[PDB]
Amino acid sequence: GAMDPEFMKVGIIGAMEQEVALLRSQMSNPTTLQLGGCEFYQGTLAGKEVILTRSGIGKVAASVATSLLLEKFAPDCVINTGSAGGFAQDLHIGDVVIASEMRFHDVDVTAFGYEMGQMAQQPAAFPCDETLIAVAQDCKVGLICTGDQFMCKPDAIAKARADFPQMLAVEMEGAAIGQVCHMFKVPYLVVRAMSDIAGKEQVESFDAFIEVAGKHSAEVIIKMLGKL
Amino acid sequence: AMDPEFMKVGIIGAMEQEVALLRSQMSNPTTLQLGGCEFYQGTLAGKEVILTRSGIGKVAASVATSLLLEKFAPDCVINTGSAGGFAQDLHIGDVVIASEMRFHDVDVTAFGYEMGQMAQQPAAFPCDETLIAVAQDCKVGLICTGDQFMCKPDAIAKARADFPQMLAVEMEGAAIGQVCHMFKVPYLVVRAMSDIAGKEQVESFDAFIEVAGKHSAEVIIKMLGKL
Ligand SMILES: Nc1ncnc2[nH]cnc12
Ligand SMILES: Nc1ncnc2[nH]cnc12
Repeated sequence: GAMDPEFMKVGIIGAMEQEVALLRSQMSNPTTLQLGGCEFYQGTLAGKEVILTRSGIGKVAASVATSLLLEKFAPDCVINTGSAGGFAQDLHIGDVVIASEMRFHDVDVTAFGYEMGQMAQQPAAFPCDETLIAVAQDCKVGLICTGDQFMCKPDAIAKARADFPQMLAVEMEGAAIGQVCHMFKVPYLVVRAMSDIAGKEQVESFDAFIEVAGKHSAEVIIKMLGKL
Repeated sequence: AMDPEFMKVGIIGAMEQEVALLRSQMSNPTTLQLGGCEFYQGTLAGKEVILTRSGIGKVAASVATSLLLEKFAPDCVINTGSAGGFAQDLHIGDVVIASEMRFHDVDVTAFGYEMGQMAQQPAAFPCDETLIAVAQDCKVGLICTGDQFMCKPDAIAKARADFPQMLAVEMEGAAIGQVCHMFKVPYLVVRAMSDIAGKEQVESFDAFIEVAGKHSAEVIIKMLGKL
């Protein structure tokens, strides 16, 4: 809207090909840069200058990709798109969650008095940018947690639910992207779509619906770009 | 020559206590602040080095290592610092040279990967065999990495059962190894023990982090004379 800040160069990150393929196919003559085991596609998409990033899976790869995206291309914000596992009551496959904030669910330095999920020298949560959140809303909103585990065992899900009763979904990169953006002081947002639901044949669900999750998340991003 | 030479050496430590001696023996270092990390360039014990203060944990170490590699392109990366000891005959102040790094907290085994193996990565990140030999001339084996301070009994027991040959744990080594794998750069992790599994690890850590970080860094300084 008129009173909102502007974002002239948009960085977009997805972990897997299934999460970036559609977005890439809608870019105009994209340049490709291979670096650090990641890929960066530079060009125009839905009327915006963007750098689309295929990061690889997990906290470390996401961190590499985001570091290089920021240091080499300096976008004005970062949007993470992709798939996630649903925890909240009324989530179904393909449903979209917009993160108001990211936390790590597997970080534990509580022995030194940090909150569960809080990394030393870091805030306990990484809030997504107030403008980006509202733009996504205009196109559920809440906490998504990140960890380097694919969560499908009853004990793991129960513990995560106990540590984070308000967690709506789980995935493997969003809070790493948020921490890197915090360290560079760059606005970010995470949008994810459910490829599987906690407790419900999650391996087979993920294999079957990763592509529809990646698609629904990417469609949201395309509409967001239309409004930035 | 035909010698296995590393001309520009990256060195990375998580905390001020792990890098302070190294920096203090550098000849008029230049300082750069980027991505929440610090990079000091200069000469040290005769060698061209970039010393990096990364911060704690996998994400911070990954940022630090990826910036170090892309902006400075060292010929090898050596990680130094403190760790928690699991091996039977390990004690406060003992040094461990990593043969390879693994993650103890990564679990995508539902998709067929080994325990500790992240999807799209190798199960383990072997340290460069030349760097290992140099370090030895100045225990050798597996160190595991996770984003947790391992002191609760059930967590120590799970890690021991998952990785029976794990000698020690810390919070950055395998991330550094993964980034170096992603960039194809040789690396090595060297740690000194600030605490031992099962033995008042919080108080031990606070009391021994300074001297353990110094001990590890002193190995590194020895190494740089022979590289
Ligand atoms: N169940 C799950 N756990 C972790 N990351 C996921 N991404 C999609 N589904 C997931
Ligand atoms: N017990 C421990 N767990 C994790 N990282 C450590 N670094 C030093 N001691 C440690």
